[PDB]
Amino acid sequence: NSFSGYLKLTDNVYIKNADIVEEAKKVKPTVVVNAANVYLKHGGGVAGALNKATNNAMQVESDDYIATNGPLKVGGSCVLSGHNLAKHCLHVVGPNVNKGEDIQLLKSAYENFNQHEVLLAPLLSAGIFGADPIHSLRVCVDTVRTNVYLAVFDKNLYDKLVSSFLE
Ligand SMILES: CC(C)[C@H](Nc1ncnc(N)c1Cl)c1ccc2c(c1)S(=O)(=O)CCC2
Repeated sequence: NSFSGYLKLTDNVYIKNADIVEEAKKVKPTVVVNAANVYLKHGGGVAGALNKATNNAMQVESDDYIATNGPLKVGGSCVLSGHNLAKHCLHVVGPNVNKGEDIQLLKSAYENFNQHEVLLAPLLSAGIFGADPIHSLRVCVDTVRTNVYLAVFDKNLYDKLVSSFLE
């Protein structure tokens, strides 16, 4: 958990302009969070980047989990191996508002982070999931009580999030 160069926003929420994959390699965190979908198909974006960094081992393990347990619910999670990136990967499904899922489930999604003391995570439901990223940060700050290190891979978005939170 050797996180470096983060800006502390609250007593338990930190943020950095960084690729979550690059952070996982440098930090070797106990838990890395994946911004998953309910069938754990890691086809692009954050999930695709994390899966590619495990040389597809995450996707094979995920298919085996789904075969035995069925899909997740929106707002839910599962703990699987972290492979070479972390001890564990916490796969969390935030709502995809571009597909009509309820934005209120973003609170349920962040609540899954409270079962782990320290996490490296992405900004849930941002990007192509369509949630307002400033709203996602506010729900993270209001809901997560354990120590969360957010990696946002876009300097422009990083700067807007820090400005909107320090207002
Ligand atoms: C807002 C983006 C800059 C951010 N991207 C990243 N943030 C950190 N490490 C990365 N490798 C990337 Cl790709 C982001 C955060 C959340 C989500 C996505 C994108 S998505 O479009 O893959 C859909 C699922 C939710």
